[PDB]
Amino acid sequence: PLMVKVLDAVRGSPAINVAVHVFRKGLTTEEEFVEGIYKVEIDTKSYWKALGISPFHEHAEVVFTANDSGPRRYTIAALLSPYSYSTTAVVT
Amino acid sequence: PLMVKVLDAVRGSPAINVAVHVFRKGLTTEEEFVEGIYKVEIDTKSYWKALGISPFHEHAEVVFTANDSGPRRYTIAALLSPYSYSTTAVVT
Amino acid sequence: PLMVKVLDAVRGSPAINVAVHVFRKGLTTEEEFVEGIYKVEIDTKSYWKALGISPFHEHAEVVFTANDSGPRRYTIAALLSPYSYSTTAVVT
Amino acid sequence: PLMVKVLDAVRGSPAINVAVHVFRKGLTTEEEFVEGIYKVEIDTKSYWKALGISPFHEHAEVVFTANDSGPRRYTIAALLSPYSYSTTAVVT
Amino acid sequence: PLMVKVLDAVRGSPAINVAVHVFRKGLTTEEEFVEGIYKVEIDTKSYWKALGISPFHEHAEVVFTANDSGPRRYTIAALLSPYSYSTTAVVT
Amino acid sequence: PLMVKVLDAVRGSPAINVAVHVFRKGLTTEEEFVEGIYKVEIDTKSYWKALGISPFHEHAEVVFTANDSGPRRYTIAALLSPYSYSTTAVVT
Amino acid sequence: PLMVKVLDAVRGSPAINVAVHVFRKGLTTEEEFVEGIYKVEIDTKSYWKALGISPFHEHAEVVFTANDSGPRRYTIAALLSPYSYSTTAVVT
Repeated sequence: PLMVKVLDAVRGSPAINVAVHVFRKGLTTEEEFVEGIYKVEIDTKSYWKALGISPFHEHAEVVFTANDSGPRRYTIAALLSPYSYSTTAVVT
Repeated sequence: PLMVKVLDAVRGSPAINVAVHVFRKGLTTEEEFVEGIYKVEIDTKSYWKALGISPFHEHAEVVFTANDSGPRRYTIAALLSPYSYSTTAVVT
Repeated sequence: PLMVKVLDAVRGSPAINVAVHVFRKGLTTEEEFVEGIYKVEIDTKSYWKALGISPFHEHAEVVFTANDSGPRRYTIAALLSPYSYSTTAVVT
Repeated sequence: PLMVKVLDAVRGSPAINVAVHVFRKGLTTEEEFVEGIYKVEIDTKSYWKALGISPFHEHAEVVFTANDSGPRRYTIAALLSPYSYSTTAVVT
Repeated sequence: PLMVKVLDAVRGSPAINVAVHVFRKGLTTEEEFVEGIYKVEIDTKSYWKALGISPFHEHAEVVFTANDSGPRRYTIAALLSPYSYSTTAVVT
Repeated sequence: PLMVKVLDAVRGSPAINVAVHVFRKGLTTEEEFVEGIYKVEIDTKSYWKALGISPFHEHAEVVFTANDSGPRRYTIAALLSPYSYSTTAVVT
Repeated sequence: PLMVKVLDAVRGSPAINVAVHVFRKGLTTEEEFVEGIYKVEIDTKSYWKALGISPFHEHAEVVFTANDSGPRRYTIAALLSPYSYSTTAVVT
């Protein structure tokens, strides 16, 4: 008897992000997994990944140049931050 | 008997993002998984990925130049942040 | 008898991020795992990862240059910080 | 009889981040694990990781140059810091 | 009979980060573990990790130069520091 | 009968970070462990780690130069320091 | 009968970081352990660690130069120092 009870009763106006996971049981491999339930990615950069089997195997002169240089701006007042009866403001 | 009960009773006007996962049981491979349930990606950059088997296998001179340089701006007052009885404002 | 009870009763307007995991039981491999339940990544950079089997195996002169140099700005008043009856403001 | 009770009763408007894990039981391998429940990563940099089997195996002259030099700024008033009845402000 | 009771009753508006783990039982390997429950990483840098089996095995002259030199600034008034009935302010 | 009771009753608005772990029972290997429950890492640098089996095995002249020299500044008024009815301010 | 009772009753608004661990029972190996419950690491540097089996095994002239020399500044008014009814201020 696996019984899970979450926020059974609520009297009011809450701000919530419920996440309930009940479980009863190739160069890259992933199996039987839960990812990105609430994963906020901002300005995420992946250049060379999982290129493959025998990549640049022989006489492969490579010139990798990664330049992350820009007037970039990110302004998030509330990230994964539920708020009740409040005042949120990005004043810019 | 697997019983899961979430937010059974609510008295009011809540702001919520419910996520309930009940489970009872090639160069890149993924199996039996839950991804991107609430994954917010902003300015995500992937250049060279899973190129393939035997990519640039022989005498492959490569000149990779990744330049992320721009007047880019991102303004999100509330990201995955449910809010009740509140004031949200991006004043710009 | 596995009984789990979370925030059973609430009288008011709380700000919450509930995470409940009840469980009753290739170069890179991951199995039976929970990732990114609430993982906020900001300005995350991954250059060369999981290149592959026999990458640059023979006579492979490589010139890797990673330059992270930019007028980049990130302003998050509340990250994974639920707030009730409060005042949040990014004044810039 | 495994009974877990968290924040059973609440009288008011709290700010909380509940995390409850009840459990009753390749070059890189991970199994049966919970990661990133609340992992905030900011300006995280990974250059060369899990390159592969036999990478740069023979006569591989490599010139790795990682330069992290930029006018980068990160301003987070509240990180994983739930707050009730308070005043949070990033004044810049 | 394994009974765990946390913050059973609350009368007011607290600021809390509850973490409850009840448990009743390849070059790099990790198994049966809980990581990143609340791990805040800021300006974390990993250069060469888990390169692989037989990396730079023979005649591999390598020139690794890691330069972390930038006008970088990080300002977090409250990190993993829940606060109730208070005033938090990053004035800059 | 393993009974654990934490902060059973609270009358007011405390600021707390509860951590309760009840447990009843490859070059690098870790098993059955709990890490990063509240691990705040700031400016953490790892250069060469877990390179692999037979790394630089023969005639491998290596020039490792790690230079951590930058106008870097980190200002955190409250780190893992919950505060109630107080005034926190990073004035800079 | 293993009974553990912590902060059972609280009358007021305390600032606390509770940590309760009740337990009833490869070149590098760790097993059955709890690490980083509240480990704050600041400016932590690890250069060459767990290189691997047979690293630089034969004729490996190595030039390791680690230079930690920068105008780096770290200012944390309250680290793992919960405070109630007080005034914390980083004035700089």
